[PDB]
Amino acid sequence: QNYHQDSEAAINRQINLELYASYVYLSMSYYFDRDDVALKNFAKYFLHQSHEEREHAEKLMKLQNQRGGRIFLQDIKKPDADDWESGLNAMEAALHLEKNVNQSLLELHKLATDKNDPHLADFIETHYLIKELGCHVTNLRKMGAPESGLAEYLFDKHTLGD
Amino acid sequence: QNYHQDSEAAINRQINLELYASYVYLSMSYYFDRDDVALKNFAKYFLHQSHEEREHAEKLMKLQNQRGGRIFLQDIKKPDADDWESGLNAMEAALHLEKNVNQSLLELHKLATDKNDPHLADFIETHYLIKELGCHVTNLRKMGAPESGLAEYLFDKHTLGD
Amino acid sequence: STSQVRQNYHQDSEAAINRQINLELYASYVYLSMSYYFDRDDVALKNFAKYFLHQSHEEREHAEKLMKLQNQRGGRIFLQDIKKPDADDWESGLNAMEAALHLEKNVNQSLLELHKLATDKNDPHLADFIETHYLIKELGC
Amino acid sequence: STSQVRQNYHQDSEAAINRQINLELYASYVYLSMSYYFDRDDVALKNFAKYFLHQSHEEREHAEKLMKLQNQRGGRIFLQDIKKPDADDWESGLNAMEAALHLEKNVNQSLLELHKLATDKNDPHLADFIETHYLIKELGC
Amino acid sequence: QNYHQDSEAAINRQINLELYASYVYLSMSYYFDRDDVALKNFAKYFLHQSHEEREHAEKLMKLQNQRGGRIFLQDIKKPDADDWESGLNAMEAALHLEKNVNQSLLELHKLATDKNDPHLADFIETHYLIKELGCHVTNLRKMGAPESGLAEYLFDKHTLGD
Amino acid sequence: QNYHQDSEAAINRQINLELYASYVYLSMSYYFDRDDVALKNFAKYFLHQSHEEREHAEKLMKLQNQRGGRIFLQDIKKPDADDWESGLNAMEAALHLEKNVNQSLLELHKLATDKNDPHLADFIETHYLIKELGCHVTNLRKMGAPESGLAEYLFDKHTLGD
Ligand SMILES: [Fe+3]
Ligand SMILES: [Fe+3]
Ligand SMILES: [Fe+3]
Ligand SMILES: [Fe+3]
Repeated sequence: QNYHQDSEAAINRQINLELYASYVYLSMSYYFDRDDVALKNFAKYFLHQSHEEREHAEKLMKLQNQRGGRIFLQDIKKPDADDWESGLNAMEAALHLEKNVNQSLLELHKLATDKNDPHLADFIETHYLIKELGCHVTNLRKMGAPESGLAEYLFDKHTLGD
Repeated sequence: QNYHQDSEAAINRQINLELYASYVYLSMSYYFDRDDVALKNFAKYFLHQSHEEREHAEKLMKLQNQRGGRIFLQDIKKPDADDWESGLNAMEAALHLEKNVNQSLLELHKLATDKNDPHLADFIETHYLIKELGCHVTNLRKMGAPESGLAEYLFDKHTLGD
Repeated sequence: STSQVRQNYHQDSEAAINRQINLELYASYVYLSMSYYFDRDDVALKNFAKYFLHQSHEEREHAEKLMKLQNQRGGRIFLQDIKKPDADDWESGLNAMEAALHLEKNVNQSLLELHKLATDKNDPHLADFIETHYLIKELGC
Repeated sequence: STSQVRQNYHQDSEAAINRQINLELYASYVYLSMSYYFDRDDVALKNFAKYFLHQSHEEREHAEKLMKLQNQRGGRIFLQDIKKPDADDWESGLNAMEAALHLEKNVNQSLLELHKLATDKNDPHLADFIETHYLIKELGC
Repeated sequence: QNYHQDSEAAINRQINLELYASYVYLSMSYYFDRDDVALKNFAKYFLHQSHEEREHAEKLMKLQNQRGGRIFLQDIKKPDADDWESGLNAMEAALHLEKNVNQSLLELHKLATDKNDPHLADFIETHYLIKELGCHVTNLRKMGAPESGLAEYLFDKHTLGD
Repeated sequence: QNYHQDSEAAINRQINLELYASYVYLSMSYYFDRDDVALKNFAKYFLHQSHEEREHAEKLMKLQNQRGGRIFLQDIKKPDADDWESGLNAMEAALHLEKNVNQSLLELHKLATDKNDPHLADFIETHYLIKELGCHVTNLRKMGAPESGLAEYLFDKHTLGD
């Protein structure tokens, strides 16, 4: 039976995807920490996200062990950008990223379903950050970002500062 | 005497008008809940209004029973819009709506007066939301709405967020 | 066009949530009618007035959760007329319970067809939402 | 021949109570099957095991009250086979809730046809018994 | 409308029927108080019944007043027997009597129903003593009554003495 | 190995036998609840028995699950009688029934023994009701049952009423 082989390879792919995502948020957080960007709450938002995604990876690592599989780590690739350009662009990038992480998470779930396997730690993690990142994107665009730096300043103070 | 017949038909029309209004505010509230609109306090404002107007309907239903009339329900028609376009337009629409609900409420009152009938639950509900909706409309227009999305963002944070 | 947050949300699922919203609003209307019938002095059954007013507010609260879900998933809410509740009398407290039976009967059945649809389309998010929403409607406290 | 206590108890009412007794026994059987399914180590849903065992004992207790009524009115109990519950698996906890839905659906509908029958035959004793028995099944605590 | 006239005549017939029944149980009770019958618990059973049936009459008298009708009393006829012959025969007679009282009680109920009138004090009093009197009859016959005086002695001690 | 297949079929047969027995006692209990039989303690005796036999079935259902077998239910057949004729005959029928249930229970035990399998929930349930039902049968016959209805009346009061 190919299943426990597929099942642990999928979990292993997902572990690397979550560590990758944690790495992207870390990169974004400290971009807003730069003196020429200097948006403190944009930096806190992404840093907190960075820690949540590392927690997702550890949860899947605990899960791989509980199912008797073998954790197989890979390189954590660098993000696609060093310069994230703007708070709008970073939120757009976080939205794209979460969608892709979620898509590979549906496939993990469609593997344990579609092979009759309850015990799907997935049922807690799915789809909640996506709408929030989309709302952030929407509000920044309506305010005039990224051309308007006043928009991102005030979004940092009013939405992400609460 | 035609009166108790007119009196309960009027109360019955008003019940449906209040349920209709509650339905409009519900529609507006969840329009601002959309990810491509994403104004949380606009959505809370209209939702709270939606519940107040349902309370008005129930008060008139209790009143119809206390006067020995018969409650006669009708279809609650859908609002005129699915897309309310902007926070300004929705406030303008709420203002138009409250004026029309109030006008049919004066006629209910000019029926119990003008036919010598105290016991007018109306004397508590009349004219208070209208000036507030007008002030909201005025402030949004002065700020630059609806072309300026910065205006509605800040109005949401500063006026409706208090 | 398409919502920027939409992902794995079938157009049939979106349309079925929109149908379920109107059903729950309708259920709220029907329970409200019953509640103010038992409030009549003809009838004066306060226990049944009290209980159908509570069910009216619960059904309307369930509709709003379905509306919240539609937006969270990037679907678009399309509201329709809430049809009048069909009978203004309800006669006895047991003839009302019978009407409430066929109504809760069709609302819960609609939720189970929603669950089958979410399953056929491999939408675990939708399925899990419908499941708990259904167990909630059915197993209070 | 005829019971010395029988009075105003139509032969159709007697036969319908005998049908309802078997239905409630059957409902008790079906709930018991479900309960020990969720007790399997495959499944291990103790909340659903606990709840369907309680419904099994309630349905069997309701059958005995119908049997008590049949004797109080001078009818004669005639028992039939309790048919096996149809499916031994039940798959998921929600596919069981769906089966429980159609079952409670048909049991309650049978009680309402019993009430209509008691009304057509001017049996206020029977009608009032079915009414409270029905509100009890439906409004616990 | 003939109804309030029929409704109070029915209540008036029922009042006299309950007083009649109370009179029959009184007669039976003190028959078992005779030295040549001498069954103390048969006498307590019927006496208690005698008081319950007087309470039924008073309940219907209170009801007639609450409905704005007029109480119209009649002669309370003597029972059909002075000598009730045996404990079996008296129980058989009580069974026949309760059935007849119940039958005129269904007609009272089929008058307020069948003329759409809730407020039927009847819904508390109907059919409960009948099965008990039938069980008593059954047990006495199976024991050997009325030829066997041992049967009625022991029934008095064991069933009616508890 | 045929064993776990035989072992769960036997448990499955026994489950249906206990539910069957519970059904027989239920039928007997409410026969003595009839107004023309009217023996209250005969009805309590069999009803209590009816509940004990349902508990036996559930114990074997719990056991089937603990052993990793599959519960396979069948029709619960109706008892052989609607009219149980007399308290003597019902006790005789209960005695015959318990003997047959016990015989299929020895075979269940001679299957786990005779195939070296401790873990025999049987060791708690075997042979205790049989002697009691036989004593009841003996006493009723000596008293004059079933021709004598005095006998069953007094047995109900003195033996089953304690
Ligand atoms: Fe993640
Ligand atoms: Fe209003
Ligand atoms: Fe009476
Ligand atoms: Fe047993």
